Amino acid sequence: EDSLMEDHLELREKLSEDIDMIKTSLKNNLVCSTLNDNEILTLSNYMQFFVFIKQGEKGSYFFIINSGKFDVYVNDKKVKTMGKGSSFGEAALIHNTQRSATIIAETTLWGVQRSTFRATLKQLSNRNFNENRTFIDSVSVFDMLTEAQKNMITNACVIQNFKSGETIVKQGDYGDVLYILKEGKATVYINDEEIRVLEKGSYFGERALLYDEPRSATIIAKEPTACASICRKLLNIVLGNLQVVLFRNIMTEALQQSEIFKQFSGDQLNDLADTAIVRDYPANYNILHKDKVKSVKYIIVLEGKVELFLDDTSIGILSRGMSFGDQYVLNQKQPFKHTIKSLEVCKIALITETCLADCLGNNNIDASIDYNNKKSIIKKMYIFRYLTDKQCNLLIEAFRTTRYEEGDYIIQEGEVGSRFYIIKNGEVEIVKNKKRLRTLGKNDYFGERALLYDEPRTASVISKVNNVECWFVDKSVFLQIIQGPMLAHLEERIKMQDTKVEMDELETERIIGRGTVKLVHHKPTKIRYALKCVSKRSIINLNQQNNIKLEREITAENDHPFIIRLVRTFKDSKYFYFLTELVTGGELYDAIRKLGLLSKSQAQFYLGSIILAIEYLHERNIVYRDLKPENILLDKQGYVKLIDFGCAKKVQGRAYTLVGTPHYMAPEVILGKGYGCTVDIWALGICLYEFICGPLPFGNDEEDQLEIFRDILTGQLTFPDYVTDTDSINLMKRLLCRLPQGRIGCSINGFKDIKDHPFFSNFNWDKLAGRLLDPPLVS
Ligand SMILES: O=C(c1nccs1)N1CC[C@@H](Nc2nccc(-n3cc(C4CC4)nc3-c3ccccc3)n2)C1
Repeated sequence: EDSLMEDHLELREKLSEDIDMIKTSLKNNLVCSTLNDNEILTLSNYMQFFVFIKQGEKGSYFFIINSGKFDVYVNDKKVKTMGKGSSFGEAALIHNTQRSATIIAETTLWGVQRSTFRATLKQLSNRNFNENRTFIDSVSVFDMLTEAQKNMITNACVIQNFKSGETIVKQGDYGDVLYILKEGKATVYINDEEIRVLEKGSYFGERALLYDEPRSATIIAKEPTACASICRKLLNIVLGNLQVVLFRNIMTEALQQSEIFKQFSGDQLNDLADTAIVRDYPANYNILHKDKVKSVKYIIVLEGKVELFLDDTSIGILSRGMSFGDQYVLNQKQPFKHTIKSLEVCKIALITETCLADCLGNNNIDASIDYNNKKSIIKKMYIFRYLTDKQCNLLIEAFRTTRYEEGDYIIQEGEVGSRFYIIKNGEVEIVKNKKRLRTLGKNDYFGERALLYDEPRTASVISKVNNVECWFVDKSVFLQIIQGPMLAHLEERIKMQDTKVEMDELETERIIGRGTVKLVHHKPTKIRYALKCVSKRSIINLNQQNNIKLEREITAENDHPFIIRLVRTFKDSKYFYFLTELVTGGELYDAIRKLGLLSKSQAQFYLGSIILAIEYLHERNIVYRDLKPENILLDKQGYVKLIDFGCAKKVQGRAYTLVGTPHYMAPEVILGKGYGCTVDIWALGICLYEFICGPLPFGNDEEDQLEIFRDILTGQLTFPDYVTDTDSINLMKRLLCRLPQGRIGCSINGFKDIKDHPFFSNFNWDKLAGRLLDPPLVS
């Protein structure tokens, strides 16, 4: 294919003229029409020369015609002549393409292969991101940004290049842009006077991100100069407001270092930060003084420095992010004994009694600590995690205390249990058929199966020591709080995932998909499963050895109600096997077939379901990459399951490989300058459009993969005349924002912006995950 093409090569030193004409062709090209004159040049210099071209076979080469004329016979008969300036095999730069059609020559080509093309974009992109990220770490204003936030604003960087003698900023102008010099040298002028010279790693415009004031200097490139630039406009979309995020981060970091506020939820600490009174004080100023302090119980320093005293005795100096008042937060009726005096102009966060009660959900701090440390534990457990907040709150207040002494059988192997236990204090031994399995301690849990099943306990639980306290809830209370569908779900899920299964215990009933997916019965238990069989030989032959390892890893650790649950894997001489739950509600496509165009409530249900599944994967740094209705089943209750984890990757910085279904692939995948979890939120938009409008919004009626990609890249997004709902159109437009930086869901707040969109105003996210909503369709 390409082997033939290499014969035609010749080493031709590109003159000034040639680095011009190649620049034109690529600038007027689907994939290259948004690359800097720096990247177009780097690509331009990688172009091989060819003396002398294609047929109908697999091809990797993109050509820019130099010298002669080239006839393009489309169906084995002349279609059109092409001459100096023209290009062809555009598709080759995207993906391994079945060629457009044969192209003989009449009477020089510039050339490059896909592998070399994608690799150059990759190396350029990674190099540029890593440089910008290191530079952002040298800008002190961004110090209190989280790692995640720093990576987000790195994407916001725009490269700018400046000819010698070209103004970067003018004194008096109202710029909202910060510049970091990547290469070259600028002169700083103030009132037309030469002050100093900026160099590589220099930066200015910090104030321009925070205030709306005029430039204090004119800065002019002395030699050719490249800058990284952040605009306040883009920073605001990505972060919301820089100063607010910095002060919130300072406060939440401090609360996470406190031995009192440590043990509280991430939501509660964000409430405290967001609700805290923030005040400026002058220098050498008494802020808090002994008896004369009222409702203030805790302070965090945001700026400057204060000195803590107890009567006359200096205890220490608090600077940024340091805090005081644990004993006052614990004992809010005890008198304030300490003094706090500013050592300089400072900014302090004050947390009051009212702020503590409003955020920690109780007048009584020790009740709040007790509530949360019970909540933390069950919230990490599958069976409690997806209960509504009402159901959760009922379960937590149902917990009572009991005590045990060294050697006491808390549970006895063989007995019918009714109780779930959490360890308040002490250590217990778990013993199954006389063999110690493990020791459990403070905050560990046991016995949960008694909630779902009337069965013999499988192990004893024996108190290891005296003075052992457990919280307990009886199943009668759990069974009152829970409702039919969720209980059926848990009873079905836990039984089938914990059954020990051997290959000899399985028989096949029918083939489901075709390697092959079989419907299998476990003979001893009569439980049904799906079994995916992948050919060992087929995997070795497609160098997919590393990829199947990574599929098992991802499929294994998935534990979400709206994602397929793996039971275990098998292997023999010929196959790898996946044993999963059997999903029996058919395909999502069966549902939209029967239903037609979805109403707002049916669309809310299916998109919202998918959003919760995708949010779960992103939280564990997985990008799904193949989101489409085809890849979603329904269970017997009408709730969804994501099934196909072939395209899924753990995210190690930036991904670059082209994977997925062309109609659903995000522009940033196609353009090859790198992508992350964002691509799944683009696909979310393609899915919603299908749901409401009916057809796909891009390349709906196109056979040619290339014309699909063009429509995704440049096509006008329109709606049919029967789609008028402002909130539906707005959510779809924002999801199909081509630039991932300004796409909805893709900023600091993540999926919160999608969940809180007006499209979902009447939509109960708790009731969805809790299986309390009526689905669009059942069975
Ligand atoms: O609705 C039904 C049925 N109704 C009554 C009896 S069976 N089915 C829908 C598809 C089948 N259920 C199912 N459950 C889980 C996974 C799979 N499944 C299907 C596919 C097709 C090939 C793409 N792939 C899987 C699968 C199975 C195991 C691991 C990974 C994926 N199928 C049966």
